[PDB]
Amino acid sequence: QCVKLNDGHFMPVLGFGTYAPPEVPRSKALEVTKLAIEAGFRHIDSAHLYNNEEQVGLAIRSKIADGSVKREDIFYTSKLWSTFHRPELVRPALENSLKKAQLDYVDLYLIHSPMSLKPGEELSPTDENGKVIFDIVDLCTTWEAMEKCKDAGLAKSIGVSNFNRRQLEMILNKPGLKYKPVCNQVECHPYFNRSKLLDFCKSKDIVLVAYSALGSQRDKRWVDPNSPVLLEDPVLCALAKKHKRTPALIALRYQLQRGVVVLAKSYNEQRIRQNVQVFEFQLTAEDMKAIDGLDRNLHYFNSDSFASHPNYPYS
Ligand SMILES: NC(=O)c1ccc[n+]([C@@H]2O[C@H](COP(=O)([O-])OP(=O)(O)OC[C@H]3O[C@@H](n4cnc5c(N)ncnc54)[C@H](OP(=O)(O)O)[C@@H]3O)[C@@H](O)[C@H]2O)c1
Ligand SMILES: CCOc1ccc2c(c1)C[C@@H](C(=O)N(Cc1cc(C(=O)O)c(C)o1)Cc1cc(C(=O)O)c(C)o1)CO2
Repeated sequence: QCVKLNDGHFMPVLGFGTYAPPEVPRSKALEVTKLAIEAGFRHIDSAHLYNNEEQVGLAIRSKIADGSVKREDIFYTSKLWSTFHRPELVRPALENSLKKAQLDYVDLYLIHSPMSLKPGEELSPTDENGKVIFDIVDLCTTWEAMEKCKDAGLAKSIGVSNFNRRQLEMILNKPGLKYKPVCNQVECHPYFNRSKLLDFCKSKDIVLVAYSALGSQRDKRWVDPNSPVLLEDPVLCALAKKHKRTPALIALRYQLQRGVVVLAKSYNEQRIRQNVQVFEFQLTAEDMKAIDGLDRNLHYFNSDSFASHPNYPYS
């Protein structure tokens, strides 16, 4: 199934997450994106940050060439990295992502994060103290540049990521706004279910897209190792045993039933294929309330550096 976006385009409600940490060779992104398409994924989530748009694009082209899909069957998302928020940098960044992926357009272009960073070639510009260097940019002007990308046909839809309510409001209340964001891609799972943000987005016809919906990759660079492991949650495990599914499938289906579009990363062929079985079963209303009770305001991504950013969304 798809959801209709507020610009009239459609987005598949299950997306494939493509990030893998730099210790994973890029050949793997090419391989698993092909497997995801083979399994039935049609929404593919990538980004300049991920250093994989070339491989993801090669996988899409290879599946088009063997007649598995057509380009119009694939919903490809890329994201503007935070060193490219200054408005004159936005369209060149998108064109660069398109050249690397060898695509004519993206289905969805997002502002990856509101936390602007010093412009330059470094993804993570850092000073002599090791501190990543922030930049100050009016994100309304970034948004104006995103809108020009949509008008040029390089992005079919535009949206944001990691925005809070106040940041969304800043865009929605912008004078002369042309296009609302179609979505806000945010961390969302049973330990951080974003019910308030979800209700706000629903009222504005903005789709919430959940990342780390399976509890994140627990990268030691971003995730406290003492944080509870989502997929070992005793409630999720009990519902998995009742439904003869897995905890991951319960976590994904939870999002689908509350009107959230859900991403799932896996670089494992069998788990990739497993995740598409989220469409095969339903949670009861009692099950959904049980999962609603798991919320702990737990954001897996927690960097203290970034907690000092003026646009940090969890302040
Ligand atoms: N906008 C942003 O700032 C942002 C931030 C984070 C993520 N994202 C996007 O969201 C994608 C998903 O989020 P994420 O990377 O944090 O990971 P995730 O989807 O929460 O998955 C976490 C881990 O779950 C495991 N997994 C997948 N299916 C499983 C299954 N059926 N059973 C058991 N374990 C399973 C995967 O390991 P295996 O690979 O070993 O299967 C994966 O490493 C990301 O790849 C990215 O595209 C965006
Ligand atoms: C690893 C590359 O090196 C860098 C270097 C600088 C840098 C980032 C990554 C990412 C930025 C960012 O915004 N994230 C982190 C993120 C997103 C994804 C993805 O898969 O999309 C991954 C792998 O990491 C989201 C976020 C974190 C927090 C927090 O609280 O820490 C909040 C509120 O949002 C910050 O700047």
